[PDB]
Amino acid sequence: EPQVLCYLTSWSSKRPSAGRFMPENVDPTLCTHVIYAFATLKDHKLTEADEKDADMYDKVVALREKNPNLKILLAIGGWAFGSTPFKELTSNVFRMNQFVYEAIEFLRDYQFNGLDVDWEYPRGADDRAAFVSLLKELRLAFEGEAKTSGQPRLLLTAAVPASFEAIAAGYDVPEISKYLDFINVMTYDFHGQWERQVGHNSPLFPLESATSYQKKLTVDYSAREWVRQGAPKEKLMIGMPTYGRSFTLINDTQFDIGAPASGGGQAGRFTNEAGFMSYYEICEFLREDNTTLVWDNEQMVPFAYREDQWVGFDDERSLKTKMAWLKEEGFGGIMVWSVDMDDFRGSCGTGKYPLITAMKQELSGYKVKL
Ligand SMILES: CC(=O)N[C@@H]1[C@@H](O)[C@H](O[C@@H]2O[C@H](CO)[C@@H](O[C@@H]3O[C@H](CO)[C@@H](O)[C@H](O)[C@H]3NC(C)=O)[C@H](O)[C@H]2NC(C)=O)[C@@H](CO)O[C@H]1O
Ligand SMILES: *[C@@H]1O[C@H](CO)[C@@H](O)[C@H](O)[C@H]1NC(C)=O
Ligand SMILES: *[C@@H]1O[C@H](CO)[C@@H](O)[C@H](O)[C@H]1NC(C)=O
Repeated sequence: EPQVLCYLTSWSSKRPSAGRFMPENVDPTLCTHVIYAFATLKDHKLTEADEKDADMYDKVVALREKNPNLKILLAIGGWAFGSTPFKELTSNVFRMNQFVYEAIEFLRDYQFNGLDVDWEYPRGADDRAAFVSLLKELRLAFEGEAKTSGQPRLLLTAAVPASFEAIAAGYDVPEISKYLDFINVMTYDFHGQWERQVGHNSPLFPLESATSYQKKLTVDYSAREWVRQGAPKEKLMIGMPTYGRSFTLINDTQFDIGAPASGGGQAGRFTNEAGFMSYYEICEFLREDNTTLVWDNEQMVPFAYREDQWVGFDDERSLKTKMAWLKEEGFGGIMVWSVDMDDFRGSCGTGKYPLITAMKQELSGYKVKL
């Protein structure tokens, strides 16, 4: 019963040419869940982020028409949304409750199967209580609307950080575990353009030369920290990135992990954002000349460089390494960010969706059990 929850970003539809991804481009046998990102809050009511999104919701739903057991969720929050929107929504019980009863109306109207909360991030005691308070009302009201209607309950999931620091600052793990259906651990962005050193986006294990703090910034330690803090293993969906984090090298000579960088590398031609790159953009970069491909046998992930350009990413191999690890640890499934940044056009040379397909064939036959 391993679950595969795939985030679909709404702004990928605004990509230039080949890059452009519509809910039509989703393979409905790929994932078990499709999470649309993101909605927004307007006057503390779950609402559309643009009037162009309303029809988008309709087409990400009715993917069920090609796979009737596929679940379609709406995600709110995100890295850009911030905290302040949730801090406010969460200051009076009437504001909260009303958001809940009406989000239910909003979701049931679009035929959504549930809601994903991506508050990034709660910090501090009062924030912790609010996050529990919110997920509690949502879950308990979903359980109630299941009673009072004649329908199967709406799902409640949440995206949560990987950092052991972030876990402690804003997450009552035993409590949110009780009310959440799935716990989507964002096990990526360990390193990026916000640093002046070259580091990998999502390393499974650490370098043996790493400090004891750096040894905690891995997929392995973060997932096991959540377990350590009381997260049930069958609810833990470990995040798998279909993107890499790119760097501009201060020096073309130093390309090893830890090499100085001045910032993010050249933006991808489609994603239009430095320091990051989609997988179909990675393959492009790999087919350049004098582009070197390295495999980190300690961290069990690849990275590539050309001239001053450095990128660390996940391929078919590293992700399969991660599925082997995930099954040995006994986690309930995976979470993907994002489906629209995997090679959905099979232009890397491999098949369509090489990354998510690689993880899927490796999770085949697997049953969650302790
Ligand atoms: C569950 C999860 O992964 N959540 C986090 C994500 O929110 C985050 O993805 C980043 O999301 C922001 C929005 O929060 C993206 O900004 C968008 O950037 C595009 C192009 O860069 C820009 O046109 C848009 O204005 C903006 N979106 C909107 C509509 O606001 C950002 O690019 C996303 N990054 C990636 C890699 O997809 C990622 C990682 O930052 O994962 C979690 O952090
Ligand atoms: C790049 O690094 C090497 C050492 O690895 C150093 O000797 C060289 O001077 C650096 N490049 C420049 C332009 O300084
Ligand atoms: C890049 O330069 C190195 C020599 O430093 C060479 O080994 C390699 O073949 C070149 N090209 C590629 C595609 O790796």
